[PDB]
Amino acid sequence: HMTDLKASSLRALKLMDLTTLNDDDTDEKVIALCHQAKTPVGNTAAICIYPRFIPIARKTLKEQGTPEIRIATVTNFPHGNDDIDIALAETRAAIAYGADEVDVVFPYRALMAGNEQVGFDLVKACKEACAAANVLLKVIIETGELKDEALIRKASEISIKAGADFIKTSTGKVAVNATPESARIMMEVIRDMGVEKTVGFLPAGGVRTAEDAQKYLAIADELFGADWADARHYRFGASSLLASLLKALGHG
Repeated sequence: HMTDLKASSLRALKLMDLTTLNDDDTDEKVIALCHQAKTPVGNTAAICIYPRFIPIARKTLKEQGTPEIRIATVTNFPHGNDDIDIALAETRAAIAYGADEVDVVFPYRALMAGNEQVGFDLVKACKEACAAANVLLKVIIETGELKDEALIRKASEISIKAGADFIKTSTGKVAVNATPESARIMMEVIRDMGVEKTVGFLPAGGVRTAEDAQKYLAIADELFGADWADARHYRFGASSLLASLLKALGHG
């Protein structure tokens, strides 16, 4: 019996960036994550791990026969500092480790203090390294710290102009992360700039239940139609969502 929640949940699974970003992470925990990404109904789109775990994750994904699960990682993370040289070095290392995708934190505090240029320059530098390596760049703007709609829009706009391939709400590491309103605002920037073809969206942080995921896909489908949200244009950034999706699908 198909239901809206089952349909949304299978979509969300296939769009997931299945994440572990903890101080106490180890190889064993990343190997387990890789195995969790290969589910009875399909694979997640990606995993998201700290850069040092990329080589062991690649090996694990290959040995279980799922080399098409992408490996994402994070840089300038979680603080979003405004030192471009550091963010770039971290991005270059992520590429060297073997990342398929890099999620860089935008220097949101600098923007809040009136500096629009440093976020442009930081994202552009990281984009140039990634592009040269055929690596996608996601930019985390930290909506829960920016707070104000105008600042969410501005950070989104700057990031897109600088070359972001995705805009991502949050690190998951601050008190407020993805919200439906924040998602709507960011997707409206994509719409307003006419960059639906080249920029994707990622709600991240605190997305824990199948009903939560459903709320975000509903906004995407309203704004861009139900075919837009494929893996190049949409992901769920989540550490603690998959079990709920599988339960909604009857693997729970």
